[PDB]
Amino acid sequence: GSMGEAPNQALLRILKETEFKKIKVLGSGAFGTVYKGLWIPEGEKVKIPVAIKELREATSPKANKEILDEAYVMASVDNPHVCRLLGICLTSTVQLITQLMPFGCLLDYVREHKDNIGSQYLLNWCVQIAKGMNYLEDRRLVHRDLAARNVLVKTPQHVKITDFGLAKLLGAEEKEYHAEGGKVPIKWMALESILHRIYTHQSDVWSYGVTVWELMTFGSKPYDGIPASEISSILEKGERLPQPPICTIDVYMIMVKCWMIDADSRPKFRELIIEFSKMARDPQRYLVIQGDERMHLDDVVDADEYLIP
Ligand SMILES: COCC[C@H]1CNC(=O)c2c1[nH]c(-c1ccncc1F)c2Nc1cccc(Cl)c1OC
Ligand SMILES: [Cl-]
Repeated sequence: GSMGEAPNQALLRILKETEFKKIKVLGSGAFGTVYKGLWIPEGEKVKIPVAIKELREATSPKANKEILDEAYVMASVDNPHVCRLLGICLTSTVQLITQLMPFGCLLDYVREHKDNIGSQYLLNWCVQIAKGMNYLEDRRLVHRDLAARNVLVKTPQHVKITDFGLAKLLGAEEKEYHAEGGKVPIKWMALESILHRIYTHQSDVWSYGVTVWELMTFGSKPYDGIPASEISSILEKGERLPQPPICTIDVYMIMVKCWMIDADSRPKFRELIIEFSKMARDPQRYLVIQGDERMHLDDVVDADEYLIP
């Protein structure tokens, strides 16, 4: 239509290599390498636990291009349920720096605490992920990699969406991103994304549906044992992930609506906030979980208390 673009006045913060003490590697995979460490901003009397991400690519130019694309997207994002970029470090391979999420990724968390996770926790996570995704939709950001492995656990009551490696900014009243044939996790992708490389907020809703399924199955692998090359044909025949045992029809119906062929028929993130919030008020009416009732979960400053103008 006629709507233009406003200036992006986000501040990119450059942090000195020498203000960081890497304690340990947290993990390595397709995301690159993530380290744990401690940030001590020279001027203040403050110590801030951080995570540090480097990419692992064929050459340094490619790695630096892709990591600065991810810094660009994240610099502009400020929500309690989305990872906040604290800054970058201009080592040879550029690094991103964020607040340390000490419990790690929600996929491993639910697998590790499977016998201790009640309905209140599971519905509250679904609410928080939908809030984060609704925020990204309002910023015209399509994440394109929403999965339980890309949700981090600050505390059992507080999760954040991470990994902006595939994220794209839509122009004002632009509806779609058309991709150019890089690797994309097929078992979390909308059917139009597999067939036509079209990505929308409504394709992120499909991924949200698979993420909820991963949580409600305590971290099962979707389409377990099925090769990626068969998923397209399975979806086109009308097959979907099965109803998790703990799920009432109310919860499974939400997941199924996320996996409808008509992208505009799928729920909006703003509707998923309302639905999961309603269910979180009476959690044992919506999820039927064995032993639900009887299971619990220096100058060091939390980065959410260290605010940068
Ligand atoms: C070892 O983690 C495996 C999942 C991996 C998958 N993909 C990620 O992107 C990521 C992962 N862990 C963490 C992470 C964060 C905060 N605390 C702990 C952690 F592990 C991630 N974010 C991250 C890390 C460092 C800097 C920035 Cl700007 C980050 O946000 C994009
Ligand atoms: Cl994967």
